Amino acid sequence: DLPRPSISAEPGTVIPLGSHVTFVCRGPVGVQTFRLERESRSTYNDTEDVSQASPSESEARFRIDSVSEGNAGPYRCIYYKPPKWSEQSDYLELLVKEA
Repeated sequence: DLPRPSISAEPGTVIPLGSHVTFVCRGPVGVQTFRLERESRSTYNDTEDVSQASPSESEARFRIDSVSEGNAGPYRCIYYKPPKWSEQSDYLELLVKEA
């Protein structure tokens, strides 16, 4: 019923060691919480700092300032739009490029 959210990586999914990456989670209007799921160590980041790009969309961002090899692995977005949590987004595979 709730649309599956989308995940994007900026500047991309292949990232030099020490560089930043920003994950953008997008979903329907009215999302209360976006959660970035970091599969490799089973951790996550939550944010209520949600805003809209348009009337039918909302989004949130998660930045890793300095990527390390430990940041490689699958990432997904999931959102809370009461009453329920959404399905998980398709995964994005973060890969580290030593150079």
